[PDB]
Amino acid sequence: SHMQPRLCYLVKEGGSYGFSLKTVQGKKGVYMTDITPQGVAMRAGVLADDHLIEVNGENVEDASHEEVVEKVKKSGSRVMFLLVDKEAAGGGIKITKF
Amino acid sequence: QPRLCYLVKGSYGFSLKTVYMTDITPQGVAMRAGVLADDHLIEVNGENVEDASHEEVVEKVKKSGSRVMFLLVDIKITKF
Amino acid sequence: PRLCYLVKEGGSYGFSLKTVQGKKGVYMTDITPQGVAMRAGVLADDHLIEVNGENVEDASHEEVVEKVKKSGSRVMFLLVDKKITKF
Repeated sequence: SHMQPRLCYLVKEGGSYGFSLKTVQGKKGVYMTDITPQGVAMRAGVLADDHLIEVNGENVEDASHEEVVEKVKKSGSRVMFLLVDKEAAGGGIKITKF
Repeated sequence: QPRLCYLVKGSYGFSLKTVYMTDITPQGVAMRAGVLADDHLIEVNGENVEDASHEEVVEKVKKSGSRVMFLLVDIKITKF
Repeated sequence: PRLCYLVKEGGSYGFSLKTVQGKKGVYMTDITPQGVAMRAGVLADDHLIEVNGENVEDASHEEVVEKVKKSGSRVMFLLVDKKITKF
């Protein structure tokens, strides 16, 4: 659930990075999904429903699905992501103990 | 196994539930089109709706108006 | 709908209140195992409808916190627990 993002460096192997990018209804930017077991992404620390903040140092928080795909395709055989998890990417939560 | 159902309305006598059939009104058009409770919608008017949302499938049915066909059985994603 | 009458044990009721950005309502969370709230039948993600007979459906996190604080060592909740289109 952390407010400490992950830096994940992926090198393509066997023709695939082992992730898919999706959009989510009424949410900005793009998200990881379909993290293949033992694939490059899972091995690099990528998590399902991670939210992409940066691709190779470039902010993608406000980018379209297509923009991010292009950015990742332009990267070729290696790519770096700055990622925050599903819980960080959700709406803020206030909790008071009683 | 899949059935083709062609419904002519001014109501159809079924409800969509999340997509699935439900509220099949006794002796109505959907019931007598062959529609059964909890049918899974595979297609509407030839278009697959297996991965469709509730809203998407609702608008597709409203869009064909007074007549509709279902194939029944009793978001962007890019892969890298 | 459950009506729950809670009495503090060791200075705690064994629940926390939660609100989420984008979501209307105040909710129960963090129900301490075998605490007061758990023993009164309170459930995680219960939506608060009333506190001591005042509706709090439109109320802020902080309004509801104060309302619970103000009844002291006992408090009552009205609670409810956490698509079809016709053609």
